[PDB]
Amino acid sequence: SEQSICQARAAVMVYDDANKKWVPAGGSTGFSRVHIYHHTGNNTFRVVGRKIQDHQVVINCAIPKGLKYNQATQTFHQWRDARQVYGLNFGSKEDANVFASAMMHALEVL
Ligand SMILES: CC[C@@H]1C=C[C@H]2CCN(C(=O)[C@@H]3CC[C@H]4C=C[C@]5(CCCN5C(=O)[C@H](Cc5ccccc5Cl)NC(C)=O)C(=O)N43)[C@@H]2C(=O)N1CC(=O)OC
Repeated sequence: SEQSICQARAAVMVYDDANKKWVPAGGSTGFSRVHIYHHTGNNTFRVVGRKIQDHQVVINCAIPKGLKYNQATQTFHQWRDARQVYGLNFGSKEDANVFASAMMHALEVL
């Protein structure tokens, strides 16, 4: 049972450490609709994004308590897990604000 707490437009990127380059998540350049989903049973939150064109899930990652969410610019935000670096290149500042708000809220209530 998952409730969407936000939707934002972004091109989801992951960092290729070996080549020191951002690459499109899922291998597919383009914009996705990126949700934060809240599972109320255990108060968990995940980032789940699907490409606008073909619906591919290109990101599905946990939001752990204590995450450092970096707002590098008004339209490019990023964070890390133990394996990967993620970046969201938002379609607008408004989308970056919506998503950052929801993320920051999740991080306050975890
Ligand atoms: C895809 C378009 C994109 C858009 C905008 C700009 C904004 C700046 N920018 C970057 O990639 C910035 C520039 C410096 C470089 C250096 C390192 C990187 C990459 C790896 C992670 N990182 C960290 O700075 C992390 C952050 C972090 C801090 C705290 C907590 C979590 C995290 Cl993740 N610092 C650690 C220590 O992990 C990084 O983001 N970098 C983006 C960018 O140029 N482009 C264009 C492009 O790539 O065209 C070729």
